[PDB]
Amino acid sequence: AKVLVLYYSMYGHIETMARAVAEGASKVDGAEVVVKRVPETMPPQLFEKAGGKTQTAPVATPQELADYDAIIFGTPTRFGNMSGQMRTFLDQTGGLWASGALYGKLASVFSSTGTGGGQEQTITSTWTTLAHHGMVIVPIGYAAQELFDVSQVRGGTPYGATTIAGGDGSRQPSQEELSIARYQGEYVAGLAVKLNG
Amino acid sequence: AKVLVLYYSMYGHIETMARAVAEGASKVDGAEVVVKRVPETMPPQLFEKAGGKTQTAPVATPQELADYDAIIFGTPTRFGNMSGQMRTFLDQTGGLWASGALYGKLASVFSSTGTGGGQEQTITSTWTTLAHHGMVIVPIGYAAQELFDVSQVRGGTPYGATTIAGGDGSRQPSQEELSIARYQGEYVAGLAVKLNG
Amino acid sequence: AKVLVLYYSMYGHIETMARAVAEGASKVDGAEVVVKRVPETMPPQLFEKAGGKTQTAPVATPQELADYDAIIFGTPTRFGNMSGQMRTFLDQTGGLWASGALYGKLASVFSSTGTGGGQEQTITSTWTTLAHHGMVIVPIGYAAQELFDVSQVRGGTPYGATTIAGGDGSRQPSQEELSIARYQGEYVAGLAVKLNG
Amino acid sequence: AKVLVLYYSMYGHIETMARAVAEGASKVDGAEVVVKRVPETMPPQLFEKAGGKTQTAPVATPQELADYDAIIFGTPTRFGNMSGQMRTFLDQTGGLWASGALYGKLASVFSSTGTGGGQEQTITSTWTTLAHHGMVIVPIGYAAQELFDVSQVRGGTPYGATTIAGGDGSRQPSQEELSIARYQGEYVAGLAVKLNG
Ligand SMILES: Cc1cc2nc3c(=O)[nH]c(=O)nc-3n(C[C@H](O)[C@H](O)[C@H](O)COP(=O)(O)O)c2cc1C
Ligand SMILES: Cc1cc2nc3c(=O)[nH]c(=O)nc-3n(C[C@H](O)[C@H](O)[C@H](O)COP(=O)(O)O)c2cc1C
Ligand SMILES: Cc1cc2nc3c(=O)[nH]c(=O)nc-3n(C[C@H](O)[C@H](O)[C@H](O)COP(=O)(O)O)c2cc1C
Ligand SMILES: Cc1cc2nc3c(=O)[nH]c(=O)nc-3n(C[C@H](O)[C@H](O)[C@H](O)COP(=O)(O)O)c2cc1C
Repeated sequence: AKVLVLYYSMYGHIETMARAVAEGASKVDGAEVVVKRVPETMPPQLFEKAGGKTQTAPVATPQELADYDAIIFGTPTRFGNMSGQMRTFLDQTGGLWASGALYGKLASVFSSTGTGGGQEQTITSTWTTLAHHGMVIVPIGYAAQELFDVSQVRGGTPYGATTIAGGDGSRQPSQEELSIARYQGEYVAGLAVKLNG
Repeated sequence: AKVLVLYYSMYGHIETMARAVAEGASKVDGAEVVVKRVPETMPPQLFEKAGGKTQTAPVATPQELADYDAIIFGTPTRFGNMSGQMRTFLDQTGGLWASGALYGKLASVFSSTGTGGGQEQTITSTWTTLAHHGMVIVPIGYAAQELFDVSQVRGGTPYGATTIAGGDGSRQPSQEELSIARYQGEYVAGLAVKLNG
Repeated sequence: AKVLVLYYSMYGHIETMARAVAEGASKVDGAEVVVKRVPETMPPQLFEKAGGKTQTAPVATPQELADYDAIIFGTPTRFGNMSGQMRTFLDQTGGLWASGALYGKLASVFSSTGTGGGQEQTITSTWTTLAHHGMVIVPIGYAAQELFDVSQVRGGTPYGATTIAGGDGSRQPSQEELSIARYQGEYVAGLAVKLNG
Repeated sequence: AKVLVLYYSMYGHIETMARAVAEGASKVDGAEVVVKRVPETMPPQLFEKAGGKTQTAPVATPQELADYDAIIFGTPTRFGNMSGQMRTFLDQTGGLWASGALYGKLASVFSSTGTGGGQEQTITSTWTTLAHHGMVIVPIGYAAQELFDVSQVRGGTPYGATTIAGGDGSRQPSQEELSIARYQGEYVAGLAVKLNG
């Protein structure tokens, strides 16, 4: 019933993917969805310099995560891991861990690169952290038919939606990438409501 | 409701574990639980010359997997991957993958090693394959309190149950190892019924 | 000084990538390079049916691997792992392992998908096995400039060269993919000769 | 010739390990070995209120890494990843990455956990980031005979040395753990000189 899209984005790609994930989840009758971001970690001046890019979404507290039946995580990659900011966040979830606050909750993840390299490693290495919390890990497999389209460069994997930002940052999530993101949101919100309800 | 425990074992360590997993699964009302092994790959002469171990469990067909709501997979490690016989078996699931036969079904893995090294990577890189079928991956987290006991050597991870066989093979699964295994069976069977049901 | 390109290919993509890897290695003055394949695992009739595709390269024995200063491994993916055939092969390397035959030798890997999904997981999960043998693992990082080209669909990652076969198998390794493959071969053969010499 | 031991430690477990790694590295003639820590990320008030542990080691700058031939990285796990402070630090290596400053340099990782769970994944997902800089990743395999001893609880994997801290933090690195650590330092220092030299 309650789905949190929790994300970090520096230049807006993950933010755009997050809104798409939220759209899809919102299609599920019975699903309350909220979008939030993790605290920034680099100093604000440097940030801004930098820089990229102010966000509407409120910053989440670690404690809030207990209020949700499913959490969908988005990070850009940093050399094939989650971003330091998302890492710093998850590192504050000890209290939650000790009480088993997130145990058995649905977790899914989406990311952004690149150039594309690391997009898989970023997701799967995020899953690891989620597993330590005993979260139920939900990949998207091959239901989104766009994953078979190799006629255009295209993010997205069976592990979760992804987007390709361009080495430059100038690319925007394509319709096909967004379509997969939307599918991710709808699927996990559906499974959440099936659970949940 | 239908939970399959599908395993490979050469010397019976995983076999003992599978039984424990099935034991746990059977504590759940409404869970039909069945235990099957994958085909041995080495010619019967070499197996006997190195062995045993002869197994009671029926051998599974790839097609069968479609008939279950949840599948719990066990393998000894081979240098930090699933065994070649588990790999060979899963390589036969192309038909299933193409029709979406395992999509959304619950999956969980347990393994056995050495010595211990590679026990995590075995579970984690098995998850990868399950994610390609779009299976919902279920880790065990730290519900099983035995995971905190560092006073004796002990298999078991938040990713799934493990056992430590010894360089010899001479170790047997300890009470704590089997306790975690039972837990893994009990939990995914419960989820399976909650899904499913 | 001695570089083995060890591969499995069913429909020729990895075979084509392997020859490219070999080309690149062959550019290194002082580098003896040989190309071999691992035994087929599926029955020959079925194979052929199937089927795809007869190879010039001789099939390697596990023992031979000790004769080399560097081994470059190629597999197609099977749901984000190495192929069962490559797995079966590596599973025969126990004797080598026990003597430390491959300890400290250079290892690198390249793969084929898809559609693209699993290309990273396939490489990194192969690295695991190589690490159990204490092989020195060599990724290619971002030296091959083609990795920045997002204007055409393109395999290859910092983990190792890859190729995209098309869901169909109809794609052929593109010039850019081959160029990265060639770079992989030249780089690890270079490092081999630096070692070696 | 120049080997950097670069680590994060909150309670000193990794710190003790780093010293052991440096100890091992120093047995190699021609190896200049230096030990540095990454910046603490939590404000000094919270650190003190939870701590210590105050560290003798100089704090490293991202830029410095360019000055070394080999870098050995240590981190406590955070739910199966590198720590957020190690992540934050490596996220500052963009300049290095862009100029190819760490390309081809030797890399190796060691960690610390719990409890044990996530010790492999921590090393393995650190490798991912190193591979993006095109570092030559060096696992330890099974040269260190202590890796066979399952008669006492014991950190250490073929991917790199580990120590088990206890749920308490109250465990100290055991003689065998440190022995593996020393080995890891000794081996990568030797390779570094062989490269380098
Ligand atoms: C230091 C750091 C490391 C990065 N490493 C990679 C990586 O090696 N592979 C890649 O494709 N992109 C890499 N990038 C790019 C980011 O993943 C990319 O800019 C991000 O997807 C942008 O998404 P956002 O707008 O949501 O912040 C890196 C960026 C930074 C700042
Ligand atoms: C080819 C092969 C590779 C192996 N690699 C490892 C490994 O690197 N790490 C480890 O701890 N044990 C390793 N082992 C030990 C097996 O994982 C062990 O015998 C198995 O867990 C026993 O399970 P079973 O009795 O159910 O067959 C290996 C064994 C074989 C034959
Ligand atoms: C059963 C099996 C599983 C496969 N799984 C995947 C995977 O899910 N992702 C993907 O992109 N391709 C997958 N494929 C495609 C193979 O990786 C692909 O056909 C191979 O790269 C062809 O290379 P080759 O000509 O060297 O054999 C799979 C193929 C088989 C037969
Ligand atoms: C936020 C956080 C997450 C942690 N996650 C794990 C983990 O899941 N598994 C584990 O065994 N220990 C975990 N621990 C324990 C730390 O890894 C342990 O305290 C560390 O290894 C001690 O090393 P140090 O003394 O060098 O700081 C965690 C600790 C913190 C604070």
